[PDB]
Amino acid sequence: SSPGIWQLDCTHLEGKVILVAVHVASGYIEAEVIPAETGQETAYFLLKLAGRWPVKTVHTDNGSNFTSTTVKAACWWAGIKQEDGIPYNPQSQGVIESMNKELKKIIGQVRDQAEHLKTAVQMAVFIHNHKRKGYSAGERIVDIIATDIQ
Amino acid sequence: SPGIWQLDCTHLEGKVILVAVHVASGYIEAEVIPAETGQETAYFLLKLAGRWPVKTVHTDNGSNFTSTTVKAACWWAGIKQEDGIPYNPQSQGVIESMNKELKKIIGQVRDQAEHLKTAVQMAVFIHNHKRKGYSAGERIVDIIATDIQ
Ligand SMILES: COc1ccc(CNC(=O)c2ccccc2CN(C)Cc2cccc(OC)c2C(=O)O)cc1
Ligand SMILES: COc1ccc(CNC(=O)c2ccccc2CN(C)Cc2cccc(OC)c2C(=O)O)cc1
Ligand SMILES: [Cl-]
Ligand SMILES: [Cl-]
Ligand SMILES: [Cl-]
Repeated sequence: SSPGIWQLDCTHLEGKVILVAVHVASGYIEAEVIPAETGQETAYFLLKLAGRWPVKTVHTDNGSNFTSTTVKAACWWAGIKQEDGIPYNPQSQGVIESMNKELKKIIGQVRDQAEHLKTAVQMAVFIHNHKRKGYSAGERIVDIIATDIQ
Repeated sequence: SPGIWQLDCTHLEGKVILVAVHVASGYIEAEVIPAETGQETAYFLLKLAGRWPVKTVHTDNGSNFTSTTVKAACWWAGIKQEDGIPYNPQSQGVIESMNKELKKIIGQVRDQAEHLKTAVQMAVFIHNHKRKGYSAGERIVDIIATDIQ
């Protein structure tokens, strides 16, 4: 059910990991900076996400997070269906690749406005979610979910 | 009213829990920090405004109202920074009640995690999903969607 479907995505910058959750139907994102991708960090990130949005399904970003018992436990706790992230639709690869490139571009555009990478990443999340393509991703997610509630 | 949020700072286990409440719905976001500083508050508001359409923030105290770093974050994120004087006296009570409820939920989950931050996010989850009938999470989405249309 597409209002509740999210995709995890892991990218790297400045020797750190940027963990991203994408709301598939809207393109809305949440993101955080962590030193390395672990099951515990991924689990915590998903717990945060599901407290904020009605997360029904998460397509994990790799096999390690799919396998992780801690991630499975977080998904159990938060009522999330944990699924693999095999791109059965080949367009998905491209969309995520394109998103990572866009995010890194925005981070470069703001990078001197903050000392810490985490701040620049949150500026990039802000800009991404507010950009009108006409609706923004932030508007699209709210509309999609509200329509589903009604 | 769809865009109005209130900051709230409470304490547990020698740490600070910073909360943003969406006033019209009761929906919350929260984080654990070692101490409330301008920089931590600024970062928290930047995160919030990237996720929801934040028009106005009523700050939790005079130090965050005064903080140039907080003012800068509000400028950056397009937020109107306001004071938190409870002109409506019922506001005090509502926030006091919310902190008590949150601490109660944290106690109910506290042994399910080592770290306080995990327990706080469990409490955020439970609070936002609780039906009182809609949940706070449903209310915020409905309020904002109605405003967009
Ligand atoms: C989000 O609120 C903002 C408030 C003001 C600005 C304007 N930019 C600068 O003044 C600046 C520019 C370059 C280097 C350092 C600075 C000053 N620092 C303190 C900004 C900063 C604040 C809060 C948390 C932070 O990281 C946790 C950081 C950081 O540096 O990453 C940006 C963001
Ligand atoms: C949200 O994902 C969950 C995964 C599993 C559970 C079930 N509870 C336990 O297994 C447990 C219970 C008590 C003490 C330690 C633990 C094990 N730890 C590792 C849980 C944990 C995971 C991720 C991040 C964490 O903090 C950053 C923590 C933490 O302890 O705070 C809850 C939540
Ligand atoms: Cl990925
Ligand atoms: Cl890694
Ligand atoms: Cl403090």
